[PDB]
Amino acid sequence: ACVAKFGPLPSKWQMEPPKPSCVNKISDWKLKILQNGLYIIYGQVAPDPTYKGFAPFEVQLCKNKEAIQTLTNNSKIQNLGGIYEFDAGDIIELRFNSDDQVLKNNTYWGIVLLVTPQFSS
Amino acid sequence: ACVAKFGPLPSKWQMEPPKPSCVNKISDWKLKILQNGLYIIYGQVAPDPTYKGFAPFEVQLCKNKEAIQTLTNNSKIQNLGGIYEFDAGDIIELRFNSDDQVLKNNTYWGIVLLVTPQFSS
Amino acid sequence: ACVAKFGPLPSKWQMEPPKPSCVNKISDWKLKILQNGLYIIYGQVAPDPTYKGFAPFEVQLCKNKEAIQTLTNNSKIQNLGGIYEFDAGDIIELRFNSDDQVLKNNTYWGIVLLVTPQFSS
Repeated sequence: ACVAKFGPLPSKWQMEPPKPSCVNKISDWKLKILQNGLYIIYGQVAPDPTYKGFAPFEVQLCKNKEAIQTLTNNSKIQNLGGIYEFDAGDIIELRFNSDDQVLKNNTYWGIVLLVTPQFSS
Repeated sequence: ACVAKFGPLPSKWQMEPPKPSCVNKISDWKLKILQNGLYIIYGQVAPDPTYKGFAPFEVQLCKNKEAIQTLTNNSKIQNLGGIYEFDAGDIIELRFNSDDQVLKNNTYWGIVLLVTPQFSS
Repeated sequence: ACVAKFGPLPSKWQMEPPKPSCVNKISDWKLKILQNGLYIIYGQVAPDPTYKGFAPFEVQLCKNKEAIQTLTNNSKIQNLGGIYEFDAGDIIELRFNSDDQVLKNNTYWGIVLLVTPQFSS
């Protein structure tokens, strides 16, 4: 298999196998797809109920800097999930309207390679 | 593989294999996760269009007594699905605002173990 | 494995393997389930931002002519995904409120057979 998870802090990128064929970590919360195919994304976003800043609550799962999912409920932990066809070179990341509006010690996301069809490239 | 389905009535828990490593049935609509890992949940909730009771329509998929999904549309059969990381000991159940507001003979839910990453424990 | 994808145009049905055990193509955007089991559906719906017709924007994923998902946002590409238990003979299709309100050259859907439990038949 090929799976990866970022977080929750203090854990960073956890890849199985450690140098997987399907993805490459770029930086915290961000990876690059290496293998064309169908991927399942999962995750958990934990709002900080004591947030004291300016930003509306919003967490975005992004593909090449564009939000493919947006989570906007600040009252509960929200789970995310999806199935997507990705191309080699696609950049996938979880982005926060403010770092301070989530509990990073209870927030994570990951990815599982499901299949690699010829039609995905 | 490791898969389980409850219902629709009169079927109860259907586990494959019959004593699976990944989950244990507890009672109708309720199971316990035995193996840390990534699970896909699926299901179908069929409202009873002749319900005559007091409760608003709501069906909850719950993890340790907390709703991780809520279905509130009483006009159509609703499908549920999700991908989740669960821990051994987690209790997963489908809960109804009223037993009488769903057609249990057309309502079911189940679970499929997808992968068991080291990072899930 | 057993996977299929329709589109985006000019690609039509792409099945792997080419004559798969699990599904049979019927016509553009439409297939028939041959094997009882749990399937993951995925897809992408690209609205045409220059649509000049009469219909409200709506794209339906249908099972036996009934919409199991509806996509109604004309402002962005929308991804679809779901996990479903299907029966042999079920007809699955993507249906548009108007052919002219989507960009068929950037719209596709597909299916992956996940497992074939005895309880699915």
